[PDB]
Amino acid sequence: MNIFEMLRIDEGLRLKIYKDTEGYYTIGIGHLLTKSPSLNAAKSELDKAIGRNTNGVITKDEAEKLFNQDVDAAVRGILRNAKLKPVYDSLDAVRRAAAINMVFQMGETGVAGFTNSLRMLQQKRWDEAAVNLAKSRWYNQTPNRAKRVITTFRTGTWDAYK
Ligand SMILES: [Cl-]
Ligand SMILES: [Cl-]
Ligand SMILES: [Kr]
Ligand SMILES: [Kr]
Repeated sequence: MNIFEMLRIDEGLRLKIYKDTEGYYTIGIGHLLTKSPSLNAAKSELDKAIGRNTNGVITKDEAEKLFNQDVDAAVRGILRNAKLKPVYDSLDAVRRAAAINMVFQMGETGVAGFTNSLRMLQQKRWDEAAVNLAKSRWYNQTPNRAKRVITTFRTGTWDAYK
């Protein structure tokens, strides 16, 4: 397993615009198009992202390309965030994948707000962090996914994903 497979499991793959868990226009492997309620808006951003007139539909290859860019950007965002970087650099490879997952889902900003959880992770107090991480909107809104990522920081293995 790795970050790509992990996220492909959590996000799914849809080739037509769809609404995510928050009701936002998305396509592909969890590629958020816009927070606006306008479908036209969404179509416009899609076309812009892909470079053609898509008419709200994309190919598998195009979804994968957006996915690669999105992972890449998620990593670079962590490395660029003064609050995130130190934590991320202190983690083992498995746990780093979990941190990327969170960033991809809620943004760097969003993650950067888990102050207490971050320090616990940095200190390697796994169970404690796991408990603190679940005390969140994130966890109450998408509990199964949250549980998978949480177990991953807890154990440092991919068990949640097998
Ligand atoms: Cl884009
Ligand atoms: Cl979920
Ligand atoms: Kr992180
Ligand atoms: Kr976190």
